[PDB]
Amino acid sequence: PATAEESVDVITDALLTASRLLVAISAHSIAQVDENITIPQFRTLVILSNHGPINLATLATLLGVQPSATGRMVDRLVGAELIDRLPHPTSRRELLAALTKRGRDVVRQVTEHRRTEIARIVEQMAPAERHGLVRALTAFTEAGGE
Amino acid sequence: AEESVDVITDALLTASRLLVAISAHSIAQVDENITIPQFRTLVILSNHGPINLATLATLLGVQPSATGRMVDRLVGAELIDRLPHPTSRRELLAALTKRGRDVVRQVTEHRRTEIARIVEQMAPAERHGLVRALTAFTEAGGEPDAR
Repeated sequence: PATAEESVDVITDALLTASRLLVAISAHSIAQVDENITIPQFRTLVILSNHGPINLATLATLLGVQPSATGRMVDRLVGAELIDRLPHPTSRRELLAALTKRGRDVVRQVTEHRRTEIARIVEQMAPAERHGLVRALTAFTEAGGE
Repeated sequence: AEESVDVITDALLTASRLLVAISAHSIAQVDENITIPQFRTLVILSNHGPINLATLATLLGVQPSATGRMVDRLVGAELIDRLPHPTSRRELLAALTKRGRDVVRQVTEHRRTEIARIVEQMAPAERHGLVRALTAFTEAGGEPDAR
């Protein structure tokens, strides 16, 4: 019970602090695996894990980046041996990007750190709060973007 | 069986995707070059004041060698000053620079603007029981209020 109602402002403030705790969790996870990797780099890695081999055009669209800056960065990650480039089945031109075994290990290690840290925090919460938290973040995800 | 945990944790990896992307975007929009661990370092510094490397690394949950390296970088980028230890020591303290504080403030204000825009879109009917749950999350996680 009950609450309520809750104003935008108090909901936003609570979500803001929650967002800092999730960044803390991510920072811990990313740094443990790769202390140098950037935001757009890791996002690229996750995209490829989630969608599998895709052309640079498609990658760029999902990244929200210009195709030109995507090529440069893909190349860096190729040099870090996290991404391979593959011929299309079969276009000219393109050209598809996919994770190396290494790229895959990066994404899965970061996830495993995140879930261990989350689990640790969740153990400290009452079962009813845990459930309420899933509800709260799901509702937020539903509302926008959406 | 139980427990699981765990099932909740999994539901949470999925449920938190958006907030995380919004957070990551907000950092990236102020400085293109700052990593997420780097940004967390700055937030810890605004919350904890000047602290030494051992304390920073522990609060970050990152290995000290790597922590030391990312403080060096942030020093190079004028976001962090190294200060003398108040008592004895030997070890130098790390603290925010004015520009450092602006970065933290800017990223925070921009993320808040995106969050509230999305909160305006939740039906008034469903605006119940949200704060309680979120607050329990941050208390359990030890995260200070944003504010």
